[PDB]
Amino acid sequence: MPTLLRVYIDGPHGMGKTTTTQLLVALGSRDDIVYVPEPMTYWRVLGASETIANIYTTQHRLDQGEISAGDAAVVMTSAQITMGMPYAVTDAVLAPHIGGEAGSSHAPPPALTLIFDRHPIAALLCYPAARYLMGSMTPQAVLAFVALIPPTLPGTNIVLGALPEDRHIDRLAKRQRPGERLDLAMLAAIRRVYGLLANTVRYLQCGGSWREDWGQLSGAGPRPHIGDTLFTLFRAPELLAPNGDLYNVFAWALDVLAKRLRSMHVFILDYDQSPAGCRDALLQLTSGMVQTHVTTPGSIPTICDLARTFAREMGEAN
Amino acid sequence: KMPTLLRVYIDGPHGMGKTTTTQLLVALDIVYVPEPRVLGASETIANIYTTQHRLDQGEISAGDAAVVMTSAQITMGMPYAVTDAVLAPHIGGEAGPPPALTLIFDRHPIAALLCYPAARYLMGSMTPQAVLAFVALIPPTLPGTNIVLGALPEDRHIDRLAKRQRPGERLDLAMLAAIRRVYGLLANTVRYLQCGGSWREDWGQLSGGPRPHIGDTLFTLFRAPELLAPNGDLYNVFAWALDVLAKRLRSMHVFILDYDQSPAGCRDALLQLTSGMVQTHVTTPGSIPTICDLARTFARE
Ligand SMILES: Cc1cn([C@H]2C[C@H](O)[C@@H](COP(=O)(O)OP(=O)(O)OP(=O)(O)OP(=O)(O)OP(=O)(O)OC[C@H]3O[C@@H](n4cnc5c(N)ncnc54)[C@H](O)[C@@H]3O)O2)c(=O)[nH]c1=O
Ligand SMILES: Cc1cn([C@H]2C[C@H](O)[C@@H](CO)O2)c(=O)[nH]c1=O
Repeated sequence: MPTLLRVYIDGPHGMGKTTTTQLLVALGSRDDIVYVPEPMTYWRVLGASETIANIYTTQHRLDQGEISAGDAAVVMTSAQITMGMPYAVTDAVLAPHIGGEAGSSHAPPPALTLIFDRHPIAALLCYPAARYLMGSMTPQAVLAFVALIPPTLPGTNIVLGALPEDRHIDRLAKRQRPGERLDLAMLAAIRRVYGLLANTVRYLQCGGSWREDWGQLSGAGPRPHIGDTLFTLFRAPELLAPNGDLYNVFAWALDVLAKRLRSMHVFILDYDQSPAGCRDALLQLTSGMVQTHVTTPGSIPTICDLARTFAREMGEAN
Repeated sequence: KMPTLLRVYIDGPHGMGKTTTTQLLVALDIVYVPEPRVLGASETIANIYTTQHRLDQGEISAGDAAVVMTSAQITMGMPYAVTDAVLAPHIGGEAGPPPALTLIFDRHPIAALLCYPAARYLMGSMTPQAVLAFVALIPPTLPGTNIVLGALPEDRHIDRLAKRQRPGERLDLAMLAAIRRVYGLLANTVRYLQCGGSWREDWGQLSGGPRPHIGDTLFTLFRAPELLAPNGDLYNVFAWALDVLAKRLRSMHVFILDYDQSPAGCRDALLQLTSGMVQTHVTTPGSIPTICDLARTFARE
């Protein structure tokens, strides 16, 4: 009955997302805005040892032809499960607290705002999809992940980043992070997937039916072409039955994708500015966003305790 | 009122007579959603059994086995996970007239997302962190989730596994004991939770009304040192995964099928078990039509 605003800031790495969310949270209150960070200590210590290094080394060895596609795929798939775990778990313990649409739009101020560094679909859809484009994951495994994306509840606000390629390359080339290797092909792949993601949500919200438009696959705003959405990635010989039809297991995975993305509220944040500019731009975007009621009166303190515990335990140390 | 649905998941360890029994019962408003290789996967089952063998011989490391088992389990789970995800919107609340439709499933998503991963953990070929990642991905347990688990003396179970060719499989008695133990602990866990058990309250009992001892549930598996801080406490991320486990399993209705009899008796036993199973309503008048459409299309492949 108190209201909740949830805001997931996501998109390609290297844009300044992590900075922007911290600056926003810093704008004060503490008792009514909390940050759920990238679970770096999960990735690097708790779930497995140095998963980030494992990911970039695995692609490097593939690129150098030191390991096969199949061997790259099993390492990448398994690493991506480690990557997604904290997100999946958080979403699962949060879900029963989330009630109906409240409004924000002409509604009062949230009793609590949670700013997430990334949504579950980052590790369950977007990075797996980019790794597919990089030759280190199979499309079957990507759809296996899709089938496991948790139900999208009301008030799922996703903020995705925009940045010119040239500035983004520059931002990545300056960035130094344990185990990451500078890979401009992966950059291109991940930028593309998140572009497709934005288009997919618009497509679905404009009443798009991927089954209606499937034959059109070949090679804010108006309705996008299915070829500009994520559906375009899954018209691949490995998934096609002896008749050009998608095997039913795969077509159902795409139905799930549509059911998971359609309910999302997407916003685009311009990262081509100062850290404080990015913060205030984000601030403006939030005022209009969809809030929800929570399901119990003790829901707010519990959610707050969850977020702070998560941050302390899995947020970057040292 | 919307028509009623009965969902029945035939699960438990492989090699007990699952498929035979189900095929027999169906051969008589009743539809079988059978086992999915599935859609052209490079025999995952072969790689699973080969990997464990290579591990047991010291040909590959624990870590190497772990990446294969984790990737493999994702592949094995997909058919069940996708089936569950598309059916879910059609499932309404608990009802209690005969069901307009009975769906018999070959397995529940927990087999690939919990039970087999946990058995591989016991076999040293999966990390407990990966097992808890699969747990975190178990779909919310819907109303009327009836799961049938098998009872079979181990020696007869061994005979049954040996009775028929299984391409890619190796008869592994340690794995057989592991999957049997896991399913045994699954049944005890459901009873523990239905009896009001709180793993957080009982956790201290692993270090030394009526319900199973926590030591006889799935919770005992997760006292794994990989999951613990230097002071012995479970990390919150893993503890939250266990809260999730509790919420996934408590709602399930478990029925035990004695497989230690003739195929006819097994069929009959299974039918006997349905009288106590929980039915639900569907959500739309068109639901039954589309579910039968979804089960038919699933059947072709
Ligand atoms: C889901 C999952 C599976 N697996 C592994 C386990 C398996 O090794 C393999 C396939 O797993 P499956 O569950 O899809 O199917 P299967 O293991 O092939 O076998 P099932 O368990 O589906 O059925 P059964 O093996 O019981 O099938 P059935 O052929 O009926 O029984 C075996 C033999 O017993 C006889 N039989 C059947 N009923 C009998 C009875 N009442 N009395 C005496 N004999 C009986 C039959 O004639 C047959 O010879 O993959 C994983 O590693 N990870 C996973 O997540
Ligand atoms: C969330 C996520 C991040 N990453 C990478 C890209 C960035 O280099 C780093 C994010 O901090 O980890 C993945 O490879 N997979 C994922 O699922």
